[PDB]
Amino acid sequence: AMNALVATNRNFQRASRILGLDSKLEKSLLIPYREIKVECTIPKDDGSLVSYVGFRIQHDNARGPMKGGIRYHPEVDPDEVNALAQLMTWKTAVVDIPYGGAKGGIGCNPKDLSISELERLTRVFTQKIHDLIGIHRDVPAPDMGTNSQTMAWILDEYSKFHGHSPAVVTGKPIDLGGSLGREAATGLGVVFATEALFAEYGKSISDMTFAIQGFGNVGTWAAKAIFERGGKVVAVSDINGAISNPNGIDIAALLKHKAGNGSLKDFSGGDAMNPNDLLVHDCDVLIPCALGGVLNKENANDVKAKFIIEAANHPTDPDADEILSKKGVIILPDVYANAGGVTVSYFEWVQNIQGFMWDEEKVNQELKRYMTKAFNDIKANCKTHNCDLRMGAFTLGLNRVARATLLRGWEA
Amino acid sequence: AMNALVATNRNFQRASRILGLDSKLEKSLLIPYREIKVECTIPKDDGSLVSYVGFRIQHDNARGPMKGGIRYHPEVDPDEVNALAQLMTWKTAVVDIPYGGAKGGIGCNPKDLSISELERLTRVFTQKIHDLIGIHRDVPAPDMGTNSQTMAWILDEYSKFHGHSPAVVTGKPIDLGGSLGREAATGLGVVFATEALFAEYGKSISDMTFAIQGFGNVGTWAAKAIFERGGKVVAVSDINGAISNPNGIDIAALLKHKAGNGSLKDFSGGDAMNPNDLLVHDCDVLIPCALGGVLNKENANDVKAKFIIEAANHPTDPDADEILSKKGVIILPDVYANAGGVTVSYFEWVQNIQGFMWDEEKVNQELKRYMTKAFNDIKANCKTHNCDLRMGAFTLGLNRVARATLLRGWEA
Amino acid sequence: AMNALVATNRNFQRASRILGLDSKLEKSLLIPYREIKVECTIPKDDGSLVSYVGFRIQHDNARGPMKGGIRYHPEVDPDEVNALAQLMTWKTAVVDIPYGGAKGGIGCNPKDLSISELERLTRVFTQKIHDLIGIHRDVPAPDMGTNSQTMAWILDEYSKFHGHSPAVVTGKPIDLGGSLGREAATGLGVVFATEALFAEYGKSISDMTFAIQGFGNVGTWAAKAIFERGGKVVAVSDINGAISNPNGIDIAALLKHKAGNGSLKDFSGGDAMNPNDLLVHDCDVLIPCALGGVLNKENANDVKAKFIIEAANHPTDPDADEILSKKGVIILPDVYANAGGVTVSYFEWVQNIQGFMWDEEKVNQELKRYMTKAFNDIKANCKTHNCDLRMGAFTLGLNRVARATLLRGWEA
Amino acid sequence: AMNALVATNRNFQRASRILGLDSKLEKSLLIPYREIKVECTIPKDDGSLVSYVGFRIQHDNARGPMKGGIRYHPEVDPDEVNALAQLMTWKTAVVDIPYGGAKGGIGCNPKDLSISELERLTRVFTQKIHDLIGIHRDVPAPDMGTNSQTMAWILDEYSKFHGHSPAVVTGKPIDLGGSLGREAATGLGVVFATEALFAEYGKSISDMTFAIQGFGNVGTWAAKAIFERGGKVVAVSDINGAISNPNGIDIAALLKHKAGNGSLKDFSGGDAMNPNDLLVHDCDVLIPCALGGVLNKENANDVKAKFIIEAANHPTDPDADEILSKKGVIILPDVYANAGGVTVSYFEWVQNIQGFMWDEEKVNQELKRYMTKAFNDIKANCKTHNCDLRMGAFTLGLNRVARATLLRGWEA
Ligand SMILES: NC(=O)c1ccc[n+]([C@@H]2O[C@H](COP(=O)([O-])OP(=O)(O)OC[C@H]3O[C@@H](n4cnc5c(N)ncnc54)[C@H](O)[C@@H]3O)[C@@H](O)[C@H]2O)c1
Ligand SMILES: NC(=O)c1ccc[n+]([C@@H]2O[C@H](COP(=O)([O-])OP(=O)(O)OC[C@H]3O[C@@H](n4cnc5c(N)ncnc54)[C@H](O)[C@@H]3O)[C@@H](O)[C@H]2O)c1
Ligand SMILES: NC(=O)c1ccc[n+]([C@@H]2O[C@H](COP(=O)([O-])OP(=O)(O)OC[C@H]3O[C@@H](n4cnc5c(N)ncnc54)[C@H](O)[C@@H]3O)[C@@H](O)[C@H]2O)c1
Ligand SMILES: NC(=O)c1ccc[n+]([C@@H]2O[C@H](COP(=O)([O-])OP(=O)(O)OC[C@H]3O[C@@H](n4cnc5c(N)ncnc54)[C@H](O)[C@@H]3O)[C@@H](O)[C@H]2O)c1
Ligand SMILES: N[C@](O)(CCC(=O)O)C(=O)O
Ligand SMILES: N[C@](O)(CCC(=O)O)C(=O)O
Ligand SMILES: N[C@](O)(CCC(=O)O)C(=O)O
Ligand SMILES: N[C@](O)(CCC(=O)O)C(=O)O
Ligand SMILES: [Ca+2]
Ligand SMILES: [Ca+2]
Ligand SMILES: [Ca+2]
Ligand SMILES: [Ca+2]
Ligand code: NA
Repeated sequence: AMNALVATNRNFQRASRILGLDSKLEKSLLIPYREIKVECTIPKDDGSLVSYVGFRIQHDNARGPMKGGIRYHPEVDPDEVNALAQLMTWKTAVVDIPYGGAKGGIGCNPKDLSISELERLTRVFTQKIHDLIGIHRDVPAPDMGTNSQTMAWILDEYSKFHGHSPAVVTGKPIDLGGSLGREAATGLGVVFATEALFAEYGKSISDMTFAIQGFGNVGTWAAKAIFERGGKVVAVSDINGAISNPNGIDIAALLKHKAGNGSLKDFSGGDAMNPNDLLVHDCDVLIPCALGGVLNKENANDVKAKFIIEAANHPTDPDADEILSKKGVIILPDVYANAGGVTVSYFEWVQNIQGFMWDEEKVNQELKRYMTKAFNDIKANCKTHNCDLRMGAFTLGLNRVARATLLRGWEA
Repeated sequence: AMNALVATNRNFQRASRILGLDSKLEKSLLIPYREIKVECTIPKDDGSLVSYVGFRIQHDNARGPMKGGIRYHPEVDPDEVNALAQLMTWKTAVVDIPYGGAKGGIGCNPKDLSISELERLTRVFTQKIHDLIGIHRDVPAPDMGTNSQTMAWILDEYSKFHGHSPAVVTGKPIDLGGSLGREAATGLGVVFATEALFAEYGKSISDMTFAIQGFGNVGTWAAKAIFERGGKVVAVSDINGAISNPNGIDIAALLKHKAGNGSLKDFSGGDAMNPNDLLVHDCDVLIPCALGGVLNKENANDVKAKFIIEAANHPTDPDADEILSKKGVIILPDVYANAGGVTVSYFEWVQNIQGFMWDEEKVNQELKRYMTKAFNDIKANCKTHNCDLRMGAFTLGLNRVARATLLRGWEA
Repeated sequence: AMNALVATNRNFQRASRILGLDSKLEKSLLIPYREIKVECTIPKDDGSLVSYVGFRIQHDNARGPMKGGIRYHPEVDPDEVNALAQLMTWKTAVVDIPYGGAKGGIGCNPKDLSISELERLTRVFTQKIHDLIGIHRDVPAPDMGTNSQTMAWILDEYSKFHGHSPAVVTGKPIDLGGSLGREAATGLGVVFATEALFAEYGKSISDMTFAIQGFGNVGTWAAKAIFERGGKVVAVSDINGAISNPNGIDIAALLKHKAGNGSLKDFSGGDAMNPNDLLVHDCDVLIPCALGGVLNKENANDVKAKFIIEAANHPTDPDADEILSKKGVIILPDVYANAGGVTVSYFEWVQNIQGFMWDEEKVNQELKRYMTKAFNDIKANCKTHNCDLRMGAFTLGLNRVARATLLRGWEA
Repeated sequence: AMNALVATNRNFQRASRILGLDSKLEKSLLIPYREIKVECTIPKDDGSLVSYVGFRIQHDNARGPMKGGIRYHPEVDPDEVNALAQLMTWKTAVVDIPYGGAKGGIGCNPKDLSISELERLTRVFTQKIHDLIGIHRDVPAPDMGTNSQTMAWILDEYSKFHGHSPAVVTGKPIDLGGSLGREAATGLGVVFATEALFAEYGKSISDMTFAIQGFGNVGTWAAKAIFERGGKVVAVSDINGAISNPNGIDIAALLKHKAGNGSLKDFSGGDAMNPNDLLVHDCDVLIPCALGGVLNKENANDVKAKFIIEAANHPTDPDADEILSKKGVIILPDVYANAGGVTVSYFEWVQNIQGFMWDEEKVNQELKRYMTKAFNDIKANCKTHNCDLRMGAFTLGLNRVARATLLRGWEA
């Protein structure tokens, strides 16, 4: 793959030149507000020590408290967390929620840690960054390798230092102040975004076949919402294998099978498939829901889809963007399509601060309102600048951050 | 009387066994988070010193900031405040408001103190606990022997240490950020709770006679709400005496007489009664609205009511529960029936942190909604466990607190 | 044994009557500033939970930050910690160090917990009281069942909440800011106190035989300091056994045996004896160095010593005091004789605050100066009030605290 | 040449291996406590923006508040700051002052910036890190490109956020709480260290010729102190040129020349010299006083000196260590030889806490005592481990840091 931060900076530079941003402002907007790397050392269950480095990149807070998840994944590194944090700054601005961008992570493999070890690691990480995050400062959330239980531990340990602070972290369990709809939000939002795009062509999800890479929090709920809107999901992969069915996979049955600890390749309602063949599978629509950088100069020519919906963060690098453009492929960008998560996190934060929770229908209605407005704004920018969808979104968010930055000023 | 904490712990033990709680979880849930006892010394108006001991027992905060009133009464002691604080943990969970449980108090008799002395004592108590309470930590309120003027002093003294903090205490005067409906909330909620129970029997308040022990914040508004629904209030007592009328007392006239500094025994619309005969008075419904432990093994066999509505905290001890069960008496438990006060306190707190107030119709509609949902949940819980109303409520709240506790976890 | 707080309060009342304190002042001085009880729950090494109640009693801060140790012992309870905290208030005032009194503890048996469990318990206790202690607020230290390693964990955990705070706790390891001389300070000060007393009779430590109950931090260093000054230590006990030698035990050899995990009853340089006979052993001087209340009305009549030096806190109850007085026994009281520990803790705190350390010769020279001045002040007070040594010291401390209290005043 | 952090980590691994440190302890000690990178953007005098990245690497605080300077230099980058911060941890431990290690910097070139721009940049950097530093947390100081005026601005800006905090930074101007002797301290300590080393051969500074690379705060005061001890300084260089005199340079005259804005090349008391030939000059003693890594695999074979005194931080990489060892060259390591600056910074910090300032002789005599004891400790370590001087110092410091770390423990 191309370096994640090289890739994201190329997109940033391209969006800057479209806006004609002042080069000094551009440099400021590139540099993160604050990068934090902390030692995270815990005792394992047997008493022996293990040490990790935890990252929290606080990229920009011009538009509000910083926002973005925490990734537990062995390939977490500073370039990846910096790219993801920068993308959070643009994404929060695309959907126009009052947040800036941050991201955190620990280079561990959760499969290799017991649940008590994962809890200790999460608490120690929180101890090491508690003074640098906060309800109006920087509010984490899940990402790959973390979930609502992880967020419970963050809330619990943070609150020892600062009092009960439900709004310090989102994606919480419902019974600890979480929001109805947040578990499903990213996948649902991907489908709202996809519906909005397809309507421009006079088409619907039910007209299309879909291939999905990754089957975790994003991939499961995306697949479910696609299936319920009549889409034909013809292939699904995850880290362990994959399953295909040209007639469409019964996603309801597939999810039930997964919840029983079944593996994709063993699902009886399709054919086991090599997961290394997922991205080049025949389909109308490809939805990467796992790692970034997976569409690159080596495989972009072999993509068969006419639409790519970026549910994962930065699945497509700029070399692939160019190849896929010349192939006639249309790419709905991450900073729009996957923003349902952070948008419903904003609603969770609002409910916590207000001391009163919303029903799930109100959460999703507001989510759809935000995704609809953002798409209309992206459309208008694409027309103004005669640019592609990625740049329509990137320039929309970049300009909103630039405006707030310029209003705040530069004197000491 | 039975020791209050022995009594309340016996009920906790019984509810824990119905739920099959793990014994180590049970032990943690019994132990208070933090017990605080502080010297409170003031100059009296003549300059001489008096020293009191103030309490704030913080029992459990798994479900949110702790909540519970402050009692000024001569029998305030550690066991009583611990029992009350534990009941707040279950009560907040029964009505499903995002609070844990706490309680405070001072062993004094307010009638013996001037209004300037009460103010000094209140401000000194606040000075001694300010660092332990807070909007998102522990939020007091009135109880026996305190009122909205007490809360105004707490607010005012607390705000010297932390800035304007209206949400630090509830039961405030309207002109200092209090909620419409809060003064009447506990007594009105008692009547909503009672109507909900009686509907299960195809009966209304207007079918019944009522005897009420105590005639302060809870007893007055309960009596008023009963009277306005056609209930016959045939006996009322307070510390100083009692009055009866088997035809029903004109509660509007009784309240006017009280407001004029009249004594119950002197009311011309009834007959003076020995207050010691109140609990055993001939009535359909007995509502204790004063001290706890007043129904016990020595008088329970003499109760004539078929319903007991626990407006007071813990008026019936476990020995009396058994005796009254064998008499066919139905007891609507404190942790449900009197939760209207803490419920509207939640609404007050919400109005304060949100910086915007509600009208009284909204307050009371939501109070009714919360009291109805809780009763319906208690009923279902009774069916699930084939248990009495007390255990239906106690297990409902205990289970919710256990669920939050287990999510939060145990590592340091 | 008499209740520890009943015993200590009887002494307080006796001293108050000697001074003629105003009854309202007296009542205020008795009541603790703040009593704290906190849940302390940890996972054991096998993951199962254990729950303890931790105590910090903050008795009085009129003269400065509160000071006193943390006891891990199965008989720790509120009465014991209240008595100990009150004694620290008088003791700090007897030696005229600028501290008030406090004490903490957990009712546990350290021998039944692994070293990792003891660390987690210590860290959780610190998390539960961190907001209540502080360099200028309340500074803990060791007591029975805790040591410098315990203090290292308190320092380390506290510093996560408040930054590096070496002066928040004393008795630290040298490599974490501890003071030279602090490990030996209580036993050495016992010897300085004893030498001051014996000079009044024209006697030396080398003239006397000694029996010592307890052989931990206080007993080992006391025995060593006596041995090195030619005193004959004829009996030593601990919780598992006892050893005697009428010619004097070779304490250097006894300590080496202890350091090799030997038991007292097995030491080859004496005869085994029943530890239940230690306090009635023939000797000139009896030094209790373990639990309180061990000299009581059931054994005081059989004591054979002419001098009792109270190294332990409150080893002699007031019934035993009277019996022993009538036997001609002279008792050098705890609040003077064992104050070397807290005095060198003061020096440790000063060194930490000043940022540089003293050598051991300077520590011990200053310790001797403090113990000499205190004894001279005690003698003077005994002459003024024609009272015994205990009351001379107790009234000296109580009067100093009363002075500071009256200067601070009582208005809000 | 070699990467600064690769180099320093090789030395750490070598010292770890000598000590036999467990791999899990070794890994923890390598990882910094906290790495911080912050945007520092200011308006230039003409109003146009410039943006820099500022660093504060907090490597280890086991032994106390972290300590280390701030470098303004165009080659400042994360690897350099990390290496320097790690060296501060070992250095502080070598001289046995109660500090851990940190370092900061900004990748600017001060010659580019006006004095008002340098002030704004320093103040903005302070605004960005004030929450990270503090009297008992992390105390900065000068380094390359900064001076006492830089420290005045840090103090002034920091104090807006936290009140007057003289001890938050050392190297301050004398008129704002600085210490006499601090300006000259690093160079004077270099000479104390050198005198101690040469005494092991029965030789003195006055027996040797010297070449000095760098002529700033370290190089000028090192040159002056060597000159005043009869040393023959035959060559001196800085960034702009160099000067040699085989008969010895009149350093007093050279320092007046420099104070007159003269360049080394113009000095009439010498012959101008290519500065690229400084390190290979014909001398007995080479003293690097500028950048790190200047002695490497490319030029170590060409060094003619028989002694290298490391005044600069990490002037010699491990490839050159091996080459020079083979040529019989003795290298006195940075973590010992240049520790006079941080030692007198410790004295400055103590004076600020004490509230009174020492005379210069007291400072320098105490500095000499610290440098003499450290050298004796190093020699003992070399003998114990049969290792070179660098490892004698590195293991002495590393062991002290390990010991404090192990005392503190690992549970959360
Ligand atoms: N969770 C959110 O709220 C959210 C929001 C927006 C975007 N995202 C992005 O969506 C992506 C997925 O996050 P998630 O929350 O679903 O993570 P998750 O940990 O819940 O699941 C990740 C899934 O990807 C699979 N996967 C991992 N490596 C793979 C590989 N090499 N090939 C195929 N499958 C692989 C895993 O097996 C699993 O099915 C990430 O890029 C994340 O940053 C997440
Ligand atoms: N106020 C609230 O919001 C609230 C909420 C829930 C439950 N409660 C409980 O309701 C009960 C009453 O509290 P309140 O707020 O009305 O107190 P209050 O001080 O306003 O009134 C107390 C009343 O009880 C009477 N009383 C006291 N001792 C009595 C005795 N021995 N016999 C008869 N009457 C006696 C007093 O004379 C007075 O009429 C208490 O158990 C309290 O904990 C109060
Ligand atoms: N450590 C201090 O600085 C300090 C200061 C002043 C006073 N004190 C008091 O000194 C006494 C001893 O404290 P320590 O620090 O030496 O404790 P420690 O835990 O170091 O040692 C306690 C000793 O007492 C023995 N002991 C326990 N129960 C016993 C029993 N039933 N019979 C005989 N011996 C028994 C133990 O076996 C052990 O030898 C306590 O009263 C303590 O409060 C301690
Ligand atoms: N200042 C202190 O207290 C202190 C303490 C210990 C060690 N050090 C180390 O000493 C070294 C010098 O620091 P300083 O305070 O003297 O810095 P400074 O900014 O005062 O002076 C640096 C000097 O080095 C010269 N120089 C720069 N680049 C050069 C090059 N390529 N070749 C030759 N000369 C060059 C400059 O011209 C100037 O003479 C650094 O490694 C620093 O980390 C400084
Ligand atoms: N996974 C996310 O970080 C979610 C962030 C949030 O909910 O705050 C994302 O990539 O958007
Ligand atoms: N009196 C109460 O404590 C009410 C508490 C509140 O309103 O917060 C009660 O007993 O419920
Ligand atoms: N063990 C002590 O509490 C010592 C207290 C201290 O050193 O601060 C005591 O009993 O004096
Ligand atoms: N220049 C230094 O950082 C000294 C810092 C200090 O004086 O604290 C160094 O490299 O030692
Ligand atoms: Ca920026
Ligand atoms: Ca508990
Ligand atoms: Ca008191
Ligand atoms: Ca480390
Ligand atoms: Na274990």
